Amino acid sequence: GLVPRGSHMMEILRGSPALSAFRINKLLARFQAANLQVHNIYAEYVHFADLNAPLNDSEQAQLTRLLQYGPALSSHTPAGKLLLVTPRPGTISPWSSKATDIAHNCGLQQVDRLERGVAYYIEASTLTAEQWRQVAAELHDRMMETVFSSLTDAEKLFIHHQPAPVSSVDLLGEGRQALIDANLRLGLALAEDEIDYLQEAFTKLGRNPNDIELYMFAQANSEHCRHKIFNADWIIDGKPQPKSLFKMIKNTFETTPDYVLSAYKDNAAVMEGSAVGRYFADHNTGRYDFHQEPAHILMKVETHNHPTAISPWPGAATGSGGEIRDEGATGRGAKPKAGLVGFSVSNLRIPGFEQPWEEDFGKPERIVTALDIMTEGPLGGAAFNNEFGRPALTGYFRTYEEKVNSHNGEELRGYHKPIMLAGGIGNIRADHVQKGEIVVGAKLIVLGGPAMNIGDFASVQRDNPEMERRCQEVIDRCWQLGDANPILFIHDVGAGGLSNAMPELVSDGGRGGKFELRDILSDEPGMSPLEIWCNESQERYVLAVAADQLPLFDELCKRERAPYAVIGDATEEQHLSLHDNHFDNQPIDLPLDVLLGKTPKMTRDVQTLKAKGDALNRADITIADAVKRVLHLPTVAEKTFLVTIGDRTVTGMVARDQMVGPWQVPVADCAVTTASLDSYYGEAMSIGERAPVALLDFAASARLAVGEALTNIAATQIGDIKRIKLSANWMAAAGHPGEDAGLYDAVKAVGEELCPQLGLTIPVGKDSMSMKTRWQEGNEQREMTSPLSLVISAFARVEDVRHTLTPQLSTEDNALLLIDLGKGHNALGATALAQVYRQLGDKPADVRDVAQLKGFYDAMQALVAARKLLAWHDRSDGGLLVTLAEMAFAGHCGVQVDIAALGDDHLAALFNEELGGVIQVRAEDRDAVEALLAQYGLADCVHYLGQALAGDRFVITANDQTVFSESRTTLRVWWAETTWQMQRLRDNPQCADQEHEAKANDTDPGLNVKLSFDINEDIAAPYIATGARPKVAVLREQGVNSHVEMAAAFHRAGFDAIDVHMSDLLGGRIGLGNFHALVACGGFSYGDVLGAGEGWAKSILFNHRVRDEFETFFHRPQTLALGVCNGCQMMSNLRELIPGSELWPRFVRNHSDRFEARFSLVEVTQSPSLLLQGMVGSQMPIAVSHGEGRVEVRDDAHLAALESKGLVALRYVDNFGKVTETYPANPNGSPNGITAVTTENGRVTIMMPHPERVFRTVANSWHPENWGEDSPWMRIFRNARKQLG
Ligand SMILES: Nc1ncnc2c1ncn2[C@@H]1O[C@H](COP(=O)(O)OP(=O)(O)NP(=O)(O)O)[C@@H](O)[C@H]1O
Ligand SMILES: Nc1ncnc2c1ncn2[C@@H]1O[C@H](COP(=O)(O)OP(=O)(O)O)[C@@H](O)[C@H]1O
Ligand SMILES: [Mg+2]
Ligand SMILES: [Mg+2]
Ligand SMILES: [Mg+2]
Repeated sequence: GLVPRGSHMMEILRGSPALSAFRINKLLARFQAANLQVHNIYAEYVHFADLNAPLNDSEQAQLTRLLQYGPALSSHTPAGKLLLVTPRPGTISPWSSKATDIAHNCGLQQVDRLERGVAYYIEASTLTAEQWRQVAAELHDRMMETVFSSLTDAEKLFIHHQPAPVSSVDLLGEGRQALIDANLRLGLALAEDEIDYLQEAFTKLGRNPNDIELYMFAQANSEHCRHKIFNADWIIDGKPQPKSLFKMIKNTFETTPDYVLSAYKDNAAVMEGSAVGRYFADHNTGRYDFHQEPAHILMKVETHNHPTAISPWPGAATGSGGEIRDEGATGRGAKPKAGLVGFSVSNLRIPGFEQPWEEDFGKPERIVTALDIMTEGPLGGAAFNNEFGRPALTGYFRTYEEKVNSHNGEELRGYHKPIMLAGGIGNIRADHVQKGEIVVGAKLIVLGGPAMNIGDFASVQRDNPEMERRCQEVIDRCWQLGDANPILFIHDVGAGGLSNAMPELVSDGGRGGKFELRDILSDEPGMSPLEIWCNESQERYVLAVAADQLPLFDELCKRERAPYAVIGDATEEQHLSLHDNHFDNQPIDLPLDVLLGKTPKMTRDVQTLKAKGDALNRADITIADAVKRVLHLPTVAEKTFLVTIGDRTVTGMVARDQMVGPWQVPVADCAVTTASLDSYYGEAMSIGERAPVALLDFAASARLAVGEALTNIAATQIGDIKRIKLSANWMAAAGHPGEDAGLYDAVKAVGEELCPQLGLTIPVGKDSMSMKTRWQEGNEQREMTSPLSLVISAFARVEDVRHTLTPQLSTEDNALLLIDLGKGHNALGATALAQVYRQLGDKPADVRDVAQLKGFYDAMQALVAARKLLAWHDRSDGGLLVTLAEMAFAGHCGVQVDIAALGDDHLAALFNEELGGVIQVRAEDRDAVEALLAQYGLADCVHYLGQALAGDRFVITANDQTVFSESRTTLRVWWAETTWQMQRLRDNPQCADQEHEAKANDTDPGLNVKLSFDINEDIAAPYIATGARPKVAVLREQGVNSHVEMAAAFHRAGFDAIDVHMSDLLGGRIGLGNFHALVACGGFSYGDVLGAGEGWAKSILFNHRVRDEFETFFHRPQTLALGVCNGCQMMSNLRELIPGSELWPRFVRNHSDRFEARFSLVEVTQSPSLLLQGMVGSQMPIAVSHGEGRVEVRDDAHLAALESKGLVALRYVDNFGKVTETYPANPNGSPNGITAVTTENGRVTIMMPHPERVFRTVANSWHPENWGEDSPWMRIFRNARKQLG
């Protein structure tokens, strides 16, 4: 590769086989389905290096090297037709950006840009050009990639472009017509009253508006950016209204201002946290230390809906991503702590798993199917959360698509335009909650990555998390500076891009701002001022720093490799200006208010509509078929396929994840994180949502939302109900018949009543008002319309993280006491039973007693505190039957209950979705727990069901009449089928199957322990007592996300953790010659591009000074090096620097071809490892979270030798005890369960699971009842102390 390409040279570098066997097999499988006679097919990755200069031999080889990664699969000689798949031209992909990073960090400056593509070699050769476009169509994403017929054809990808000039709308010379033409041309979606405004304003000035100015205006004054509906004057049925929607939401903050530090004036809301030890690396000493101070909790939840319907992955990625910017940009700087995903789609209709209630209603040719969204969507947001470094600990997933007779007659009600929810929490320093003032002359910086044109087709987003991580560390570095925090005011970049972000900043500071277009970083020179000021690129932040703090900010950013650029100054005169240094002119100039200009307030004059709706027909319904159907509804069925694709262990403060009990059943009601690594205080996240009800009663749906949120979060020690702060996210189809009035009534219901009545606040929200899709099916039009979808996300301050409860039942003497808040209304309308039978029902569940709901909370709070309960699980989708079934799955046992005291309607008793739940109290405690519940007038609601027994019998009785009797393992399996099925079409079929097939063996003993040592014996204490703290280099490369907890572990082990960034070595600041203990940390170094750990390791291996530095470290006679996750792969590529590491394997893509976030069970095997000393023979579970941890040997003899030399320290074992290679007891698929090896002298030990994330007992998903503060994994670190003398 060296063919003529502009002022550059493009080089073609052949790579490794792309599609991993089973995929190719599925490819041809799908080819036959379209009558395409495709015999064989071979995918091969091919790299393209755009060079500005030349590479000498040594450099030419160093490049070919960086480009050898992935699984060592067998190579095929090209045969048949070639079909190259590259990203669409005029687009730079995340792979490219991250991959190109690596090149530069390796001294290859000649490498201008690296881009990758897949080269398909197909053998069918008997198809018409027609049949070929089809073959092509099956090989790329029409929304992101494009096919080429020649490898050389990829030159079009690196075509340089000239900066396009700014154009101007001729108002003065053409009249108002010009505003009309430009309105359609540029598609500004401007209303009459607004074109009027612009018309006048520009005549007052006396010059033509510049397309850029006009577009910026369009953005700043759009329904989304101004939230016009939510601030309109209302008129319901001829009677005008008093408050708007927002004012009614604002009501909850006027009535319950308690614990709120910031609300309705930032990117998020902030409430009071607790007095914990904030751990971070000191700025001067470069040493992690605990800072005993208040750590406050901020919360936010956003909705990236439409862009998700177009291109799912980008949709969800930039969903979590946007929310994370808000969090980070909250106040004067904060740190995201955890997060919650959420989805709402139409019927899946999984091929060969077509459910009884599913009926194809067609869909717009221009969007993607519900199943597609549910395959690519989850992977996108998960991709971002994982790369970035925040655990996704709770959420929801709902499907609904039915031809239901609702409020506007009979229509199609679903989610063809999906709800893509992404929100979470964070911790903010006390003295930072408030934005500082922007002093005149403040440097207006843009912290983030180079812009590209992103905001038809322009709904296809881009995601580069590793860029946001870098930015996050820069935020961090800043708030960590205590009072020296340079960020006077930070804000996030989102819609409208900078053309809204920057003005918005200077305005929230009562300033103006003169900017310079050519100072802004951009990866596409060809852009126009409009395109550079209004492009909605990702991973960007805006902030203002005092001029004399610029040196510090620069040095901080550089060290983190997070780019930034000063683009303007703060002016005293309210006035925005954009100077172009290339076209020597000024694209923007106008008084600030001219933009923030207003016309009439919206006024919606609507009418009410209440669905008549007929009572549920019971012809096909039978208790038995009901149970079988419900357990098959996506909204109810096990969600393993959304839980495990996203990390739930990072930060090492995950006290309560989705997985519950020894059997890891994903039935956790809320998520609980510890506020610090040295405390038992924390935060709690729950999610309330019941959108179908809105198709029968708008107020009910809204109320039930707050209800479930509460019932889901109740089994957590919080105290005063006023500690819970709600975020209301409103999804609706404004304009659709009656939905409008229904919205107002529902908002009134929670805003002006339910919430204020309980003591609940709503400091954060967001609103989507177009949840309906219109398209052409036949010669007639079809419309899919969403119900009033309110999604309440609850956030609270946990008092004692140790007292949280889960659904895991106990076999000891017990009582299953039902707390029916429905007061026996047992409604069946708008339920899972109804949906599953293609109906809407008669009357839906509703919050019956406002006082009892709080009574329920106070009651539960009392018990949680007193430790009277053994288990908890609220009632929602699928009612009591599903709540009891799950508790039986979670506890892997049986239930013997009786539902006679619940009424004759046994169907309604088991499937009523009324508020409430089931508590499992010890037997000897029944009376007292019943008496307490009585004190809160709840005595009328409580009913005794029965007990939980050891077994497989799930029996529900009614006196002496067996209402339903089945095997708990049979149900446990049906419920899982939905997730089993998704995994099949997404992950490796073999794995999806093995995981599902193992759920069938009732003899699964679940996670169980064995301890070769005393996990409570602190063999470090003697050294800690001398006060001498050995220094340990806690190594991190750009992209790493663990480190903080890793330091906290060595720290507890008596060490003195130091923050050492790779830049710290390459820049010369720090030297390894001073450390005796090194540690490569986990994360997504360079986003894993060019291979996980690869770019990180090769960045060392290439630079001679740093190379030497490291080798001289391992060779020294007194060192110790550790390498958890990511940092395990990094070191494994430094075999050439580490003594005693010849037999070491290479870590590659997991067999399942999917990231695995699991709590897997390992066995400590014999090995030289000094880090694992005295733990040999032990068996405890560990935090497994990686997508490239599979061991790979050259051949049998290699593994044969590796085993034989005994370099294996950790192996996976099934819950029985034997070493297994079966999924997912052995997640990655490593031979003989290997996930850790060592050196011959045991001084260096690399592994894959995270011993750091679980050094605290409370951070283990499940763990034996009697464990202390420390977990068995703490030992590793204490070993490093001892060992180091
Ligand atoms: N309908 C609403 N109900 C409650 N709070 C709201 C609502 N709309 C907005 N807010 C809050 O008021 C503030 C600003 O609205 P906003 O349009 O959300 O900018 P943003 O969320 O900070 N950043 P971005 O998502 O990039 O536009 C935020 O703190 C919101 O959480
Ligand atoms: N989209 C999602 N992403 C991650 N976890 C999810 C998602 N949807 C549901 N979950 C998790 O699945 C579990 C069960 O979901 P669900 O039955 O809706 O819970 P609940 O009954 O509490 O409403 C919970 O632990 C929840 O956090
Ligand atoms: Mg739910
Ligand atoms: Mg629940
Ligand atoms: Mg549920």
